[PDB]
Amino acid sequence: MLKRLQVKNFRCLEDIDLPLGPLTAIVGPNGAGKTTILRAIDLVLGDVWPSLRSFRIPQDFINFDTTRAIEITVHFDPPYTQGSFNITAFRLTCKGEDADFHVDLEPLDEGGNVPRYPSGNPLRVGTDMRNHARVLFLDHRRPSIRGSILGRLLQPVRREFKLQDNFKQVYEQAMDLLRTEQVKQIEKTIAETAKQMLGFLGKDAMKSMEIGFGFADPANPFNSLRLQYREDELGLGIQSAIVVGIFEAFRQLGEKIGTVIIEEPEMYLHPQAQRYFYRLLCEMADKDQCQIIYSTHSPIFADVNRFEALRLVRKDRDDRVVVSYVREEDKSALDNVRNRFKLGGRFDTARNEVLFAKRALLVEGYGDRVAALQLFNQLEVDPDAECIAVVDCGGKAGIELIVGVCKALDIPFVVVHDEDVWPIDERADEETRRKQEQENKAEQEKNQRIQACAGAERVFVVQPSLEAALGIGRNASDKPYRIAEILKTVDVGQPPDALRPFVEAIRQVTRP
Amino acid sequence: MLKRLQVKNFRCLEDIDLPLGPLTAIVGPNGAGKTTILRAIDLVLGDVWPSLRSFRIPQDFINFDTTRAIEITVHFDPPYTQGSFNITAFRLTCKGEDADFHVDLEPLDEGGNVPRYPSGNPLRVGTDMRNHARVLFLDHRRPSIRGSILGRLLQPVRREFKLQDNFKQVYEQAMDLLRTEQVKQIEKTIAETAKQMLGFLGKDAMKSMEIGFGFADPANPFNSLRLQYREDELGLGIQSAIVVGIFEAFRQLGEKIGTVIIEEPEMYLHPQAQRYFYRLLCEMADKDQCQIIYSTHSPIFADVNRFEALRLVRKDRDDRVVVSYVREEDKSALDNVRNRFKLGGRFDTARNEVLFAKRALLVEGYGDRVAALQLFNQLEVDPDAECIAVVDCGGKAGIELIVGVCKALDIPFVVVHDEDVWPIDERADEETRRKQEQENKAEQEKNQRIQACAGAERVFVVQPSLEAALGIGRNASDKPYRIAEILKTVDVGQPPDALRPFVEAIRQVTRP
Ligand SMILES: [Pt+2]
Ligand SMILES: [Pt+2]
Ligand SMILES: [Pt+2]
Ligand SMILES: [Pt+2]
Ligand SMILES: [Sm+3]
Ligand SMILES: [Sm+3]
Repeated sequence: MLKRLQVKNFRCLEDIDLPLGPLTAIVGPNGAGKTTILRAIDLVLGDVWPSLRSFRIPQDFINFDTTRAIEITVHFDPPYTQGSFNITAFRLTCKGEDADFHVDLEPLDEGGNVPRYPSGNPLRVGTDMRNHARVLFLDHRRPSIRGSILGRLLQPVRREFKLQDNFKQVYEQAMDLLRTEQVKQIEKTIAETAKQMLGFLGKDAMKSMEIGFGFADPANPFNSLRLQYREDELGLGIQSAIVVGIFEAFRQLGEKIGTVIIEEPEMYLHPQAQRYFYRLLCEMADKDQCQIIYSTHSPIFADVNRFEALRLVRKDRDDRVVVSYVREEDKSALDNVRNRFKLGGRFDTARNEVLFAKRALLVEGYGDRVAALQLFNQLEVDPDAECIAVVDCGGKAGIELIVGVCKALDIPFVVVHDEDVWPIDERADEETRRKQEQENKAEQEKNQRIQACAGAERVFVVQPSLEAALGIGRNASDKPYRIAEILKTVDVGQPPDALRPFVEAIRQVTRP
Repeated sequence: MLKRLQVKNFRCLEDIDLPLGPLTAIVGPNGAGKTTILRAIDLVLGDVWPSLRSFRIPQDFINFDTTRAIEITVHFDPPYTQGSFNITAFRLTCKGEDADFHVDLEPLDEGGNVPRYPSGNPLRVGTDMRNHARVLFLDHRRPSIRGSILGRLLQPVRREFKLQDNFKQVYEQAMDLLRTEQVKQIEKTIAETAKQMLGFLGKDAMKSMEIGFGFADPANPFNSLRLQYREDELGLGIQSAIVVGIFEAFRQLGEKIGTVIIEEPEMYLHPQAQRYFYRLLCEMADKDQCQIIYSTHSPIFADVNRFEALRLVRKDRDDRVVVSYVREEDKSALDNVRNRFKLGGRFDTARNEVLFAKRALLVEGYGDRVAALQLFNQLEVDPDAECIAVVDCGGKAGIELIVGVCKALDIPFVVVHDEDVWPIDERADEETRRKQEQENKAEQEKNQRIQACAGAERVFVVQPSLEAALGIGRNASDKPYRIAEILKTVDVGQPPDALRPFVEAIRQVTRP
């Protein structure tokens, strides 16, 4: 599998370095580098040998510069053994001094050096070596489909095939029904003309070449097989559905298929089908049957609970592309937080919207979101137009989790939550007093952990709780019409003292 | 045929407006707008219906702006009649206020307005209307080929086809040799999964859909036919040769095929094959059998004698794309100059290099070029590295022609030529004296015409001639070794007075 990508001076990617894992989910705004990361991988490892014909000069250089060298380095594991060399990466360079540019594909060892022979010449990247690490690229290709993707599916079929001779005779029999006299004269005009054009190259005989009409190589028929259907946004959805079916056949066939890159796996799938596809891709990645690298705009394919997969790509104040992800050092602390949330917590795909927003307001629960959005409306802010995600995190442990992801990804955020500490009723019985004390301490610990990960300047605490600030019963705590009519009597100008941290949280997350 | 293209705010094309003719040859440096012109036409008239899915937002807006509206207008002739409307152009707009963008395809009448019905609603662009003007786009697609290009070739074949029933039974017979038990289980997994993904859309039955393997629609087999060969730069050349063969079949079939756009018709063809292809494209355009619009880097496809075809595209001091061409007003004067050159003049493809250069030095003849290039070498300038074309124009009338094209195209240039006026030998006989006088006046007229079109500040005159300045005989006037050894004794520092206009011409064309 691919392990790491380095890109220098390629289109919008001035300098970038990101890890790659069994599932790599790449998110970020349009034009901010997302697709260019994928194209850089395809340049080195796609099915066209990297050469000067692979680049647009100067289109592919930063600023159309060309005094800078394009450099794409792809690292992988396990190493490729060539004789006495173990190669762990390829480095594709395109540079030049005007006006002769050139590209090199160099092999690199564990230590980042190009091995050389005792003769002193460097080791060059050969066919077997590059095909070692080749990737399937599913870009938006989506009444028929075909590609190296289906080809890889049929390669166990193409193997045990044993009726090649019979197929040739039936195939030719069918081609003869097509070869009208006019068809043959059209074919002869094409083939004779092409051969004359080729003759100018001087390479002869060359007269061994057959050029004609047909719809398959009868020797290797499974190389022209496609999926087809009878009968366009409808057509596009059908072709997306057939792709899901192809991947479902892979999973049942169990064969390892290596590295697949997908531009927007969601496209033209119903959300329910996107859920089915994502679950399928995750099973194959986790089972170690392939590696999936993709760009996505869908919160169904960008799961906050799988935070190791996340790469967030965007341009900084200076139009410099920057990639964010959970650092290795930090994975274990966030994983602990993910586990604490899984005890009693429930997962919610809607929370993944945090990954697509300019800014996030993190709240505990459904009632808090309803109240937040009504206050937005009273402050005359539309959170959808401002790309502010208001995220129901599923309680305090859930907030910790989303905070840790936002912190690791450099997503700006504000937290609001209740204090949930209550004075002890000195008249209650021993068990109630003791349990109140213990609950207060537990809540204080949860409040302190949120403060430690978010920072205090990003956290607003409603004392003792939003329910108490609103005067709202326990029954009605989540009824939107009840929350709305209470909040409609409040004055955003001077929100009550109890309610003040809630509306100030919304003012902070709104502040440009 | 397409008549005109207007592009506003699309990628690098801030504002541009160019005529389109039966042959349109688009030249200019890489990234300077050449290919973007072609892509803009394809957006409106390619085989994908223009919609919001056609654009990259913000990638396709100038500066990734999106506060500006993309506008592509394609004009054509003859008009399309829809009921009582005559449409002569389509206008594709993509704009929006964040964050909902949208695209409109509007029909336009003779006067540039969108017709509306008595109801007041505008006329919309329908299928038949847009297909009226659809273009074949041959982009770099180049062991098999296929596209709407071959499809258009076979459409007279697909017509008179009458063995559909027999073909179905032989075709299925061949598919049965492939359908192993494992193949059928793979196919059932694909089809059942795709149908389940489609079922989430709610559209039912939908159970009428057949999804399976195959290599043709047995009902319409000529829609899956391809050209193939046995067996990659060699492969790329073969596929280019097959394209030439397809166009040669078109010319023999005589059917009109409308508008074809080609990205770099030269690519992977031998120069001799490029000459064959260009001649073929010109016959079809002149015979009115199609319209060819292409970008090119080849002087074989960009003929200075066909100056009406030329469009030169480049970025000005400010990175603003500017297109140049011979204006309508000016065509008749340049055509007169082209005719005067055709009496006794000989054509030379090498002269087309003027169209690809940063600057051109225009000289009369072969001996003048040799001398120019040797002086470049003595001035320690490499004209190839500086993109200076030294152009042998074929005599003074030939210089007029190239000057007129360079002037119309805004190519910077310098002219050097001989005066060729000689004192009359008062001892000669009457006929020689009279002929000398008449030749002097003829030469003076030719010298004056060059001065009128080039401007005097761009013209250097060697008095009486370079041969006389060099002291070189008539025999040796064109022998490079003789010219070189004479020039090697000259001092670029203070070239003789007779030679001075020649070396000063070279210093001017070299001056940044
Ligand atoms: Pt980009
Ligand atoms: Pt891109
Ligand atoms: Pt461009
Ligand atoms: Pt481009
Ligand atoms: Sm609460
Ligand atoms: Sm001369």
